[PDB]
Amino acid sequence: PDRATELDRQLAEVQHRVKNHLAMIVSMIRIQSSQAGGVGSQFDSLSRRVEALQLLYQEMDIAGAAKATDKIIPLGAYLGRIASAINHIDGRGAIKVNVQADTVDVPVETAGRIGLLVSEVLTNALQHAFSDRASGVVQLRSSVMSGEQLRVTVEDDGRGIPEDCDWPNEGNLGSRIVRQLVQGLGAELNVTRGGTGTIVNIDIPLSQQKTLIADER
Ligand SMILES: Nc1ncnc2c1ncn2[C@@H]1O[C@H](COP(=O)(O)OP(=O)(O)NP(=O)(O)O)[C@@H](O)[C@H]1O
Ligand SMILES: [Mg+2]
Repeated sequence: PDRATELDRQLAEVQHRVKNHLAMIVSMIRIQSSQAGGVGSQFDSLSRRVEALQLLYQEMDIAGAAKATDKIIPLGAYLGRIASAINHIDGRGAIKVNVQADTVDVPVETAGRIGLLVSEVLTNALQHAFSDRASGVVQLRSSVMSGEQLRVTVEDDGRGIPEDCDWPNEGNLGSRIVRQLVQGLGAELNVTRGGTGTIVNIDIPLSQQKTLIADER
């Protein structure tokens, strides 16, 4: 409310370095922020999505300018700060959140897509997986494998995604975000259900990111 124009300036700087669905997504977030004008943003996932984009802006600011295809964003650092914010706000006693992120530099567009992705899925774990549970575990992993394949995992031991619900093909706004960003990353998403929990795995080709980013231009 005192940072409205500054927040908007940051989200615009992000917006003007990205494209396609991602750029659109940032555009929406910018508008919705101003409408509430604060705060205004905390009662739903808006605050969370703003924070993912601000944390990304901070990484860009530190990294300086470079070609859209240049690997300049430290993903592990960025995902760690997303995860920390989420467990701090949306966490709860008796719920353990482990975080294991590899050191890897990626392009801005790649980071933004993955960051929002992790925000969506991880929030989902803490918000939904433990409704009726007294204790739980969430694990976030980000592992570089062979052939520049990055695997991002979010694991619950909680309640499980309802069977009728075929997330992320079905769901609320979060599910639509996830499907778009996965597509923009050239990635593959998979989900595993049950009362033993929800396991989400996104396989991302970091080798193909340069190609994706330049095709958008
Ligand atoms: N880890 C999980 N464990 C249990 N249920 C889940 C989990 N993730 C998602 N769900 C369920 O799937 C639904 C769809 O989630 P989603 O598409 O992200 O929308 P949402 O989280 O409800 N609202 P939004 O803030 O926009 O994401 C949720 O409402 C939950 O009922
Ligand atoms: Mg959600």
